[PDB]
Amino acid sequence: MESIFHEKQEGSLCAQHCLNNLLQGEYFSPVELSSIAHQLDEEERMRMAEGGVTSEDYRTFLQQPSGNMDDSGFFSIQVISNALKVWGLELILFNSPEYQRLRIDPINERSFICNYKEHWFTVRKLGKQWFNLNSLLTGPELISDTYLALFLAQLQQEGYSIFVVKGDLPDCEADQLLQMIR
Repeated sequence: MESIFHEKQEGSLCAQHCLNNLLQGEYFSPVELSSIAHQLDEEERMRMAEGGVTSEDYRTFLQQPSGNMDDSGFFSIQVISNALKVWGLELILFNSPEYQRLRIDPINERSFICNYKEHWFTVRKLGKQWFNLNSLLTGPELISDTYLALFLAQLQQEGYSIFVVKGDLPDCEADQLLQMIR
C-alpha cells in the first residue's frame, strides 16, 4: 500500500487520470491527450486513404473532431486505446461477444479500465491484487482477486464498457511493494 502511484485527479481531465493511472504512472498531459486524440483523426484518415475515399469525403471526414477533445472531461475510449497502442500495448473490449464470455481472468491481466458512458474508472494490478482508481477516488480502492471477477461482472450488469489493456506495461515499484496490504 506504500508505493501505489495514483495520479489523483481534481477537475474533469479523465483521460489524464485514466492514462496516468493505467500505464502504472504519469505519462500524459491534457494537451498531449489532445495530441494523441488527433492521431485517431490522421490514422483513420490514412485508413480511409487505403481505400474508401471518393474525393470530398476525405475532407468531409477531416472537418470533424475525430477523437479531438474540447470538453476535457468526456474523453472517449479511443484515447486510451490509441495512447497505449503508441506505446506498444493493445486494448480489447470486455463486452465483446467472445471476450465477454471467453473467461479472461481479470486478476491475470496487468491493467484494464472501464468507462460508464463518458466516465472513466481505472483498474490496475499492483502486486497480487487490483486497485480501483476513479476520477474522484481519494486514491486506491482495494479489490481482492475474487472481488475483481465480481467488479467486472457487476460492470457488465450495470452498464460499464470495460477495456482490457493487453501487453507489457511500465511496471512501477507499486506492483513489487503491494505484497503489503493493510
